[PDB]
Amino acid sequence: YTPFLANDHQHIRYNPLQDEWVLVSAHRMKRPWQGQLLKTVPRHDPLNPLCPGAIRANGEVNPQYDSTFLFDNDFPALQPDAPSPGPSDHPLFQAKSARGVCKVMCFHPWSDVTLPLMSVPEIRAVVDAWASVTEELGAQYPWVQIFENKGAMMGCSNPHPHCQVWASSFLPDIAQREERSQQAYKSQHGEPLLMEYSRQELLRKERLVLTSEHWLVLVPFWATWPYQTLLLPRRHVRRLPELTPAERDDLASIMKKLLTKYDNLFETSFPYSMGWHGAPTGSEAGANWDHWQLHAHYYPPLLRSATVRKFMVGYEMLAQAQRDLTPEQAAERLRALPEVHYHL
Amino acid sequence: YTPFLANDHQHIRYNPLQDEWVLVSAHRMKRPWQGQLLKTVPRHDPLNPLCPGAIRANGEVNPQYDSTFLFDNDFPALQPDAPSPGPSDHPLFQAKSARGVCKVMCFHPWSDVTLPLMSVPEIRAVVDAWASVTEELGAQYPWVQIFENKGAMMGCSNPHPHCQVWASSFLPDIAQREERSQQAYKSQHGEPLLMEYSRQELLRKERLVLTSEHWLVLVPFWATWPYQTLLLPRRHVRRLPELTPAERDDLASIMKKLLTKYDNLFETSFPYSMGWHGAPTGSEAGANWDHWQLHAHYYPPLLRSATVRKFMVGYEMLAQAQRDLTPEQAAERLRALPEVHYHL
Ligand SMILES: *P(=O)(O)OC[C@H]1O[C@@H](N2CCC(=O)NC2=O)[C@H](O)[C@@H]1O
Ligand SMILES: *P(=O)(O)OC[C@H]1O[C@@H](N2CCC(=O)NC2=O)[C@H](O)[C@@H]1O
Ligand SMILES: [Zn+2]
Ligand SMILES: [Zn+2]
Repeated sequence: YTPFLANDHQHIRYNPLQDEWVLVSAHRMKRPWQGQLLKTVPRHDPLNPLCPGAIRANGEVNPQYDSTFLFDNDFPALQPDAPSPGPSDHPLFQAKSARGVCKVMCFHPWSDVTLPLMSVPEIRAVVDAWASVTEELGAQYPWVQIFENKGAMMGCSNPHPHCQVWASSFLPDIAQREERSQQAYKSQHGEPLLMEYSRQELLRKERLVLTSEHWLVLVPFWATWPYQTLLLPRRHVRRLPELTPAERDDLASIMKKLLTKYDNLFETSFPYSMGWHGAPTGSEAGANWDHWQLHAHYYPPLLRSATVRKFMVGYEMLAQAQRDLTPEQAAERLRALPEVHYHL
Repeated sequence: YTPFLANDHQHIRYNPLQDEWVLVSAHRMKRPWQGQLLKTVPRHDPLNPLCPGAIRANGEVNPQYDSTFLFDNDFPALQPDAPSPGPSDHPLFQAKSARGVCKVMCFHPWSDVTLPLMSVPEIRAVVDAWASVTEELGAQYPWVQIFENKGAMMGCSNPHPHCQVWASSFLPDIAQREERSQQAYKSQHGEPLLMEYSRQELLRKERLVLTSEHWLVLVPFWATWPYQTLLLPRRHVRRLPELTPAERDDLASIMKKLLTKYDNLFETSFPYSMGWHGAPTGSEAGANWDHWQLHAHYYPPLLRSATVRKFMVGYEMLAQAQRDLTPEQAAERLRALPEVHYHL
């Protein structure tokens, strides 16, 4: 193999998983006309409705929980209402009925911890809870979407460590795109798309970030956010509950290392959105889904410092995604960072 | 016809132009844990490289221009380099060579004006310049993308009134999606997609914002940003240079009214990204493009006030777009706003 060189002022790269192209402008500079107060988080606040013992907006009191805690969102985007007909059927005005369940999942009872500061056993409890909620809601819904939205820069105003889980009657757009691409690849090549992608990136080396006995982390060839990563198991695994105890402990360990590297990059608590994608569940869960491979995406906004971010606007809203930093530059910088968390 | 009622806690709506679905959660509330210095802009600053008479980063001096001014971006995402082979051809590592031209276009020589504060003749000069650059760059490139990125909230640090123009050797992803959908609709129905959409929204009324002799503005059925609009001509028109003098004056007038309504909504200078989509140009410009209809999109982030915005993150990055405010609520509020600009 040969490295992918930065020998042009612009080229385009393909995302085969979601079927889109990215414009890459290597070595492009910036000369902005003008440039672009963190109060300490108490360990317990009785007025924070994610804390043990606190009152929520529906009037219920949280228990004195030990590790994770799951509850129904009091302001939910989806609710388990009775089936009903589709409210509109004209070619240009198409609408369908929908239903679902939205949960909040606290990671830990203390508000002043984040995942990279938690111990490996504390993170294993999070992994076990992710598997449990996927089993439970997947019995009734074809798509269960676990996601974490971390930091004020992502619009998250409550600093307590947590994620959300939205299960839906419909397969969302991105899940449909990943179903189509993975199915077509397996029919043509006889192997799952992301198993072959893992094999090739291990041989090419230059986009790897971390490797462990059971997992790897890399910056995808087609990444759109500056320090975006992809996390996936080395074994062929369709859904999160299939992970063995050893695979779950190793996932907790490699997540701790990745998220500590992310905090060390600009010596700040690193914001992002992330989530998990696995084979659809629901009434067709027993069908053939061998084309699927479980994986997680991380989409972080920071670009050059704790204050200098990427804005996905303008040409990226009217035409297609664009980046300056190459994926090979990003991965090189991430590999070099220590796994010991910085201290002020 | 009958209004589209807000009678459920959730449903999904289809975008037939870009082929995607949106989750709509009518009447959903928010209870955030915590909540979410504008210096005066001088009319002329010799150190602002968009002003008449100022020195730019390449050392050249801007002329004393009268209305619009066009120049090559000194930090360009695309450059007109010599054709070259594609740097990679494996199924999972696909890349193609690319080339193009990036311009900056100042709207006016004074830095302390924005479009809604400009006169109708001043805005007509902008329309004429948009037509001219589309003709000129479309002779060599199949896609010319005009876009305006307005406001610090969109990452624009230079407050001088301006847009950008990026012409590319490739057809970008969104243009390919709109080519596919418009072509399929015309083959099946015998009329252009957006001409039929205009006809139906004029009959249904409830998503209209402004109507004039030659144009209309509406909130699309499938809109994703809170006060998103679509602007298009009433006549079937494939590309911007085809607009007649009367159509160009009327475009200047209706843009002034829309952007003044937008500023009046939260009594602030309203941020957004916008741009124009028309039939592809370049070497195939003479082929049959009757399925196309010229149009512009506006994508603004503000939701409830000058400080409270929508974040397209989390579930929207991992699954699909989601909104609380309905398109019918948004359009109703926009219709009621005065066309006289507010004053502090
Ligand atoms: P993260 O910030 O991603 O999610 C926290 C969620 O908690 C919901 N809340 C807040 C307050 C309350 O009393 N009940 C509740 O469910 C909030 O809407 C966020 O989605
Ligand atoms: P808007 O803020 O959308 O675009 C302004 C563009 O101007 C470019 N500049 C800035 C300074 C300079 O000396 N030359 C130049 O081309 C800047 O990169 C923005 O894209
Ligand atoms: Zn995925
Ligand atoms: Zn369009």
